[PDB]
Amino acid sequence: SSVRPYLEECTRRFQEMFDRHVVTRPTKVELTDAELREVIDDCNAAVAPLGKTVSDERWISYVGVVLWSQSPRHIKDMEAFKAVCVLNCVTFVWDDMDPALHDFGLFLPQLRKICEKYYGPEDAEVAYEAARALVTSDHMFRDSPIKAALCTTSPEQYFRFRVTDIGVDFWMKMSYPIYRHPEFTEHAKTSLAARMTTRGLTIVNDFYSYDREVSLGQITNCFRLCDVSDETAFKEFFQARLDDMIEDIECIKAFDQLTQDVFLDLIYGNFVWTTSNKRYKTAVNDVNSRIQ
Amino acid sequence: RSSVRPYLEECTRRFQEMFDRHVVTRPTKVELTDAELREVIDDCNAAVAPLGKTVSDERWISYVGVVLWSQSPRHIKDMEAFKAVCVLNCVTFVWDDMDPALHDFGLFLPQLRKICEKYYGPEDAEVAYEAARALVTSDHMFRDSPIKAALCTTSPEQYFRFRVTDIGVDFWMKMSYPIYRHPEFTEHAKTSLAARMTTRGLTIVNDFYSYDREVSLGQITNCFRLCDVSDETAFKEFFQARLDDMIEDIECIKAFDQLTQDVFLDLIYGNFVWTTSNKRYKTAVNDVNSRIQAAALEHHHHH
Ligand SMILES: [Cl-]
Ligand SMILES: [Cl-]
Ligand SMILES: [Mg+2]
Ligand SMILES: [Mg+2]
Ligand SMILES: [Mg+2]
Ligand SMILES: [Mg+2]
Ligand SMILES: [Mg+2]
Ligand SMILES: [Mg+2]
Repeated sequence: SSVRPYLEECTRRFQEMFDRHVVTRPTKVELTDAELREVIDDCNAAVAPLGKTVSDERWISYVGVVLWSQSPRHIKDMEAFKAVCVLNCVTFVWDDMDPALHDFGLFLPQLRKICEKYYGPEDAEVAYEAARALVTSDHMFRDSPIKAALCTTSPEQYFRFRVTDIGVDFWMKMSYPIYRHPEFTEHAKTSLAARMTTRGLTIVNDFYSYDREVSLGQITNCFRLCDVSDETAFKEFFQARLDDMIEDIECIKAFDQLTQDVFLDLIYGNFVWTTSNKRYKTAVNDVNSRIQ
Repeated sequence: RSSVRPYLEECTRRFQEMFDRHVVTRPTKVELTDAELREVIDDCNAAVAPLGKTVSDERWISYVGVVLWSQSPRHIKDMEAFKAVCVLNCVTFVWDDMDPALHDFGLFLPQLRKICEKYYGPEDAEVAYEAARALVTSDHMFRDSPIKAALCTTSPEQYFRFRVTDIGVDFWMKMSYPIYRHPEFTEHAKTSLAARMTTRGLTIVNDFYSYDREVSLGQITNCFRLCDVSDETAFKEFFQARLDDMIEDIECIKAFDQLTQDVFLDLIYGNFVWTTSNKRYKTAVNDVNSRIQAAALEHHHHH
């Protein structure tokens, strides 16, 4: 199945929601040519031991989420920003890989190397533990009955799994040094930051990555909880997901001004990147194909 | 001055009937030797001494009973880690019960690190310490926060999201995995999936039995404040929805590997057994659960 017949209307509805509840639009970070090459060279070095090449185009597709979904008004540490570019991208490769290619002995040291290059010692350990936890989770839940149970039971069980699985807990734990903002740092470290933003990131990603995922047998997508071929059921389900995003956004507005800017730029930036990037244009292309 | 007292007997029976149907295996209490209990209590007293308030042996024993009842003794391998959880649980319970004027991070964080370094190896000590630091910092920073109000009053979903950290269950998991030395459990503890799976089962039970105390102290972190407890129909509807939440989580817990699900279910059910037997939840204000207060004239010369 596919959600293509709903693409135009659902995009309009997401956009209407953002226009009313978030208003401020995300802004894209411009890296210099030098900066982008440093990021790509670090990405290539980290995945090369796994034996698969990743094209410059595929790296630029992956990196766009970081470019669009941070909070430029508040950025203090551009070395931390580059780290998030690299770490996001290389864990994206692992997400797209056949688990036969997962080699922890070769990859975990590369993740440590990245963290120690860009962060102070304490932040490096926090970022590295979160990266290690994410790639371990992605690996251990391929073909797991736990994943089946959490993804097929209810939206609540599913989003609970996604706090880690989508990578948002990792994101917050590698991004707080960008801002050096004490309250944001605490919400990152308790994972309240990831929990506040999981549904807004996941409902958007799930809608636009559905066609790819169902074609690959991937079950981690909330729209598989409804019959997408039943337009009535799909619309009621979609509305319930919009309601979840709105409630989260309204509660995010209770956080301090800087933290809420970061959280909302993340959710909205992810929507802008997702709806423009080649990764989500088609189910199988040269930036999203399974790495085998 | 609202209360769930009229519902106490029926709601206890309904929780018990749920456990008898869905969990079955009863929790079992760990017996510590006298020396082990004294080691724990001595470490608890040392850790809280810098904060300046005496804690009786009776109060420590009240706090420690949750660890004695809600771990998984079939699977315990590291009793040093188990003693650490006893101590860490207890001393963070004191912090939970304290007025925030008593909260001295400069004095207390080193004592948390000392406990962790005594009982865990170097990596585990860092994980337990960071989780302890995160919890006590969260408890303090949310005492008067608009964020806590928003999350606690909006919906059950926002509320249980706050409680993953606030009830202390993420801390519990991150300090408890060394007890079991079980790879899968360790991973679920470190992603917090373990905490997320068990939050509702712990929090719904705790909230029902701690409501009367919490309302009397103006504490808003309780899901039963989302309903009008004086309206029997509204209360029973809300209570039923919370039981459904517990049952859905328990059924998905049973998809985890056998040892991990044993530990998660012993935590949820053990907490219920301790909560429904312990003096801490028998009345709203007593000498094991009273607010630990800073005296306004602590500095006065007539002391
Ligand atoms: Cl999947
Ligand atoms: Cl409270
Ligand atoms: Mg994935
Ligand atoms: Mg994927
Ligand atoms: Mg997806
Ligand atoms: Mg309390
Ligand atoms: Mg508390
Ligand atoms: Mg309570």
